[PDB]
Amino acid sequence: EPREEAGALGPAWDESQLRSYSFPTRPIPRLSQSDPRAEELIENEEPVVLTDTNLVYPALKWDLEYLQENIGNGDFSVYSASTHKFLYYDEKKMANFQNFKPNREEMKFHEFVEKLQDIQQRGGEERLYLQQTLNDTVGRKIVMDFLGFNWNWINKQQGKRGWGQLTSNLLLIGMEGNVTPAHYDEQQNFFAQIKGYKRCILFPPDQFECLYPYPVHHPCDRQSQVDFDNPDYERFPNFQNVVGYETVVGPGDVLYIPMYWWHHIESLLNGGITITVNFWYKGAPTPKRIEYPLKAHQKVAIMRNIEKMLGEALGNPQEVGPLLNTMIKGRYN
Ligand SMILES: O=C(O)CNC(=O)c1c(O)n(C2CCCCC2)c(=O)n(C2CCCCC2)c1=O
Ligand SMILES: [Zn+2]
Repeated sequence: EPREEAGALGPAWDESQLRSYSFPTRPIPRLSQSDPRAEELIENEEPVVLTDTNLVYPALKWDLEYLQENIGNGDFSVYSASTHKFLYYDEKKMANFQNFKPNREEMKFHEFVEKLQDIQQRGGEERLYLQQTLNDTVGRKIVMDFLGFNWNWINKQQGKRGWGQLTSNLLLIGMEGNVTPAHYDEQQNFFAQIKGYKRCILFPPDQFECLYPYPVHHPCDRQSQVDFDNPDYERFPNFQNVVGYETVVGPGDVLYIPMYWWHHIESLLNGGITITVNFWYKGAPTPKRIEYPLKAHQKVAIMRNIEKMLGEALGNPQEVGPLLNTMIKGRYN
């Protein structure tokens, strides 16, 4: 259901810019910050798109030119990929899995604009994705925009939910067609879209069985093993039962991605560059009186801890698998 831009500017996007996948989805609600329904969705840790937060209102004028002029001289982490399917490799965990081979490159902002402009010409199949946490090295005008964010609203949300401290603000600038594969994060996230359009497909924590994350010690920890473009239903049979929550966010929209919810993010094809700012918050602390049965994301937390501990106990991540199979084979299956 593509939205109609004001001023009769025509459809902002059409379904031809969306990639096709095998699973069905239901839409994420697009609500107003003043709507109590959006307030309970955040309280019940369910996704919602807020359309009128003014959270990054001063940033809605950002583009490659404005940023290059005022972002300043600093190092920005840039990730390269030979195709649309990006993928992340925890550098620290590269040691555990020696066989795997991957990617990232540091550079000043103008260098990124040159590469993005260089690849613009030639129709190069390569794609890039800038992802850098905001720090003090940003120029004057960018700090003014940063201060112009709606801190009143988001800070009130932080207290209302008892969340932890704002861990970081992440600036994401991507090329059209970029795909962030399905993965889950362990912190609460307000996904503030600025430039371009991004299709966000979320899956609840209870669909862990359908998305098959890599081992915790694997560099791709928290990412799905399933190739959405070509699912291996033999290895990943329960992916045929996956059902996602879908939406397309545009400038001014804020998507709440609750902690441990999977998200598959893609910048629309032929939609130009996309710009996003994320607000990361440590989740609310675990209550003192645990209510059973546990939430799905609590069981995911338990599973993560077991794998982590067996890695230390056995003194080798590679032994975690064999010992877990020995434990269940013919005893719990
Ligand atoms: O694209 C968006 O709008 C939202 N993107 C994200 O939340 C990303 C993300 O959470 N992650 C990792 C976070 C830590 C745990 C493993 C996944 C990414 O690597 N990436 C990219 C993945 C490809 C390689 C560079 C980093 C994310 O985008
Ligand atoms: Zn994420």
